[PDB]
Amino acid sequence: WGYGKHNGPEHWHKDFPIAKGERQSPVDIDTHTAKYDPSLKPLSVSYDQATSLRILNNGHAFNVEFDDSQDKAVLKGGPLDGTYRLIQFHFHWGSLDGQGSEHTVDKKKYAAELHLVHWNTKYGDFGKAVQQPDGLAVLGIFLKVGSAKPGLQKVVDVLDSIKTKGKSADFTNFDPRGLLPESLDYWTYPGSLETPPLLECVTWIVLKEPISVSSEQVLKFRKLNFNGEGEPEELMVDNWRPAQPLKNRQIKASF
Ligand SMILES: [Zn+2]
Repeated sequence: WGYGKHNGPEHWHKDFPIAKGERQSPVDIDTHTAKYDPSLKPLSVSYDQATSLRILNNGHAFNVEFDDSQDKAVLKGGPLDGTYRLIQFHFHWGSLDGQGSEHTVDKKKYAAELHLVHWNTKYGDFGKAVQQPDGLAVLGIFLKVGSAKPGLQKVVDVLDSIKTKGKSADFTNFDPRGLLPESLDYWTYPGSLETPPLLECVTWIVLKEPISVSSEQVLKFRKLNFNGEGEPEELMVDNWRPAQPLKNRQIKASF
């Protein structure tokens, strides 16, 4: 599976039949249809004690990994029940500034999209969590092109070392707090993993407020390779999945 003509999202259902399931992600967030839900509590992000370990190129994106052996970086509150630990964060971006985001707002597409992956500690590990309806919590953040993002530069400066599939680099002391918008206003709905195996185990939390990154920041992303070292170069671009059918589900707003 990949993001090309022959192995793109339109092909994933052949190996992962859930691809045409009832709670697939991403989706288009229709802001006039979204329901303001007064019973929605504020989001609770505790990342001051976060421990990053490494960054890797898995062939479809780059993952910044965190030590999830203790409740060091967690998300709670909002529409969530219990504590969710931060495991990794990654992005989805386009070939141009005009596309890249997975989720869309009133059909508007952003340059990229930041996903912070968290798992429900009631289930013991990530592996067990992907087997549950409430096993994951993904915090989605939109990126627009404008001014540079100080907090993202450390990520950008190490991409050169993990250019090809399989590469990894020690990456400690990185604070995720540098990637959050000022407002924590969000939209929430029940969905799924955006990549195979596309398990319908996610509680999506998409922030209203996007973060801005400079054109040169985003440019560095576009220089990665899908392919492994010593293979024809396939730039890592357009690694985003098209919006899926809402199918009855309801998107609620904390605002
Ligand atoms: Zn993602």
